[PDB]
Amino acid sequence: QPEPDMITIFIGTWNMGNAPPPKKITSWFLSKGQGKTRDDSADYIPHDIYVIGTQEDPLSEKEWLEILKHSLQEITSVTFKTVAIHTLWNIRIVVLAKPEHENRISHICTDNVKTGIANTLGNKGAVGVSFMFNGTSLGFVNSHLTSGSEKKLRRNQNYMNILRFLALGDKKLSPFNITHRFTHLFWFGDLNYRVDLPTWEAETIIQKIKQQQYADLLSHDQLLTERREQKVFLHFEEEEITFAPTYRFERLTRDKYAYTKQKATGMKYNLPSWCDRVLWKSYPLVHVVCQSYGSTSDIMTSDHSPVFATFEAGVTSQFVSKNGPGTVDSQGQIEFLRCYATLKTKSQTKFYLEFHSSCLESFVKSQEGENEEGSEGELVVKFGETLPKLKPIISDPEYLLDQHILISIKSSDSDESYGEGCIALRLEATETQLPIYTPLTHHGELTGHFQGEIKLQTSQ
Ligand SMILES: c1ccc(NC[C@@H]2CCNC2)nc1
Repeated sequence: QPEPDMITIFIGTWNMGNAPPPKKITSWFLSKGQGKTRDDSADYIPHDIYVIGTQEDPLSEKEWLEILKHSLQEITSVTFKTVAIHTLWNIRIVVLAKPEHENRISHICTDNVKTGIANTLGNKGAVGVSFMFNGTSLGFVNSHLTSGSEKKLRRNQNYMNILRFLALGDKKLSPFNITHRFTHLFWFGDLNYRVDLPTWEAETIIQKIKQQQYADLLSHDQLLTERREQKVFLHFEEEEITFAPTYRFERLTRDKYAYTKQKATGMKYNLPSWCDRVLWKSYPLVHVVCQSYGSTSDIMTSDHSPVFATFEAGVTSQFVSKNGPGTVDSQGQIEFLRCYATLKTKSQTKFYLEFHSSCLESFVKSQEGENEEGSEGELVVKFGETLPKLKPIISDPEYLLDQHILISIKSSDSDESYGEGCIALRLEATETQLPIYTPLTHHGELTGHFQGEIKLQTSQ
């Protein structure tokens, strides 16, 4: 049986509003309702991996696992295997996979982050799961961020705390947060960003939703506007939204948005909003295609509607040669020419690089670069032709061209990363000098750039 080069992944996010689900939730897993929906001809085809994120989930892990597995069984006639389940308070993630994948999945990690201090520590945060699927790392984060139209800055702070402190993936990648540890990272949940229009406009907003005219509402969606201004989710993607706002509904119908201030809302308005979202970030030049993004219309136990997203995701096989793993393939090398880092830091320390990749036996430390002053104020750290020659474990170009190099630029004084980025080895040519580029981030904020040239030698 050949190993796959593609898999399909289902992502669901549902704020269940502390209520048990209805008896049938199959529309969710079938990507049926409003938005970008899945073709009827695919209904019997199982996804490879189903990742279910809930918020305000009132069920025990056992109760929810039984509903999920039963649902998938009814749709597909496949008994899914549980990869992982992790719950923080009422925030939960479930990962289910087809039984044929059981021995393709390894290195399963789970973690949680609690957001806020004192007052604000008590029910918001994130859960996550990572694992390897053959040669591909996959990470999944379900977050329930701070509620309320006037707390977008809190939400952005919650996001930064989650991507700093959630401990998933390979712990040897010590300079790197979850935004660099995975071939494919999916981040979803009740992100709680709102449509930021005046309260008085509530009935007008409802009118626009009934006409399926979302453009003037999405232009005021706080997640899109905060993303635009590089305040949150830098370098993440989201598929175009073509479904009605998923919050806040009257229960047991979808005919009514419940937006008016009530004692039960802390006297806050809940204008109709896209609270419930799926975003992703994949390494450069890896195949990832969103094939559905929408909301269900027939699941009405909560004041939110479930959201679905599905993806085609490129995967690679575990590689064994006569040489690596356990030695170098002398036929392989990665050389960096004319490289320099441009940093936003005001500090004056020396910097060195670390190169991390699963194509190396272990990470590689460079010599210190030479600091110069940029024309517009900046620190430029020059490496020239001084960077070490990297010695991959396998030289086969069908392996090596699928790999990536993670780069950290570190202070010599503190050994603290000032910036992290990623370079694809999916080059237009081998044995040829070609431009390379990555932005550098730290704690998910832009801190600079790394650019230069690469020269990759493979066995071909
Ligand atoms: C908010 C922020 C950005 C954005 N598109 C630009 C990205 C550039 C790389 N892919 C899309 N859209 C909304």
